[PDB]
Amino acid sequence: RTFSYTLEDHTKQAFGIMNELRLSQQLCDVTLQVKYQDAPAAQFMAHKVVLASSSPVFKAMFTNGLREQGMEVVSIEGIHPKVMERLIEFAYTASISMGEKCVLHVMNGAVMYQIDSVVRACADFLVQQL
Repeated sequence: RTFSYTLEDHTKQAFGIMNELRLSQQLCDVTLQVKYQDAPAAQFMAHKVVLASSSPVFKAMFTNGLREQGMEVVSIEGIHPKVMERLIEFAYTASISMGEKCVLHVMNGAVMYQIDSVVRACADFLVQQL
């Protein structure tokens, strides 16, 4: 006779640890350098495999069948640092939070990164405001 087991909380617990490693800057292999209009420059370190798991655009950007030695710097354009921050957090935690009046900027960043679940959620909000 065979024998299976599934831990239902596993992926949640594991993303908990991945987020701690991001915040401690351990095992990170990408730095996103975000410059937007005249807002001050910001950097966010991350794990390519986690970004790729949440965004088809990151996935295509990092999958070039001939990956670098370690730490890639990526220049990002036309998205505000706070918006990037919240999308990175979403990728690592499955949750996003914003004031009523950032929701459009967030949707703008989410479309650009093809993070479809948050595009949908923000679209729902905006329509309810009518």
